[PDB]
Amino acid sequence: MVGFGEEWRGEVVHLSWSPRAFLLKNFLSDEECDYIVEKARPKMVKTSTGTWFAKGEDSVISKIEKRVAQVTMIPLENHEGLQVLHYHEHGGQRVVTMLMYLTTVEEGGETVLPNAEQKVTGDGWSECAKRGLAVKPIKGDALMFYSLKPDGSNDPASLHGSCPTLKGDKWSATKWIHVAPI
Ligand SMILES: [Cl-]
Repeated sequence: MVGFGEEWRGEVVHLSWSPRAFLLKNFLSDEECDYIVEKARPKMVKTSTGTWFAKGEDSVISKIEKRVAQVTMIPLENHEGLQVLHYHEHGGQRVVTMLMYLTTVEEGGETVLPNAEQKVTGDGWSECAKRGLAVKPIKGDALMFYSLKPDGSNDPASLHGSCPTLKGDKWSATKWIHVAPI
């Protein structure tokens, strides 16, 4: 799994400069989300359950991993494997997080960034979500953000957590990528 591997094409929404963050709409197909859930399901171990796929371990996931390299412009040598969660030498510093929603969550369950410069307000945001910048889980969407400033210093605005789900069932996959080859 090196370099960059027909490209992905969807909608990009800029969310913030602190942390620098983008929403990628329909980054995963519905078919890809359902695959990842079912492939992960029998591996899930204990809140949330989870499992880990090594970079390049799975053929369908590997296609997606290439897509992440392409959109981030960072070669696959720098990437970790894939963490899947269900809610109920090393490459140097981590620089970018990609969080992919495998299911749509009707109410609550937002990713929240409480130290972001923005807070969400009003209709359709849970009370937890209103503590910072938040993103609704929609199947196929991906939240991309940088944990370092351009000069390589820490961006504390990139701290994130999961709001409790009030209506629905939240599955997510998280890809971390480093400044250098692992
Ligand atoms: Cl989350």
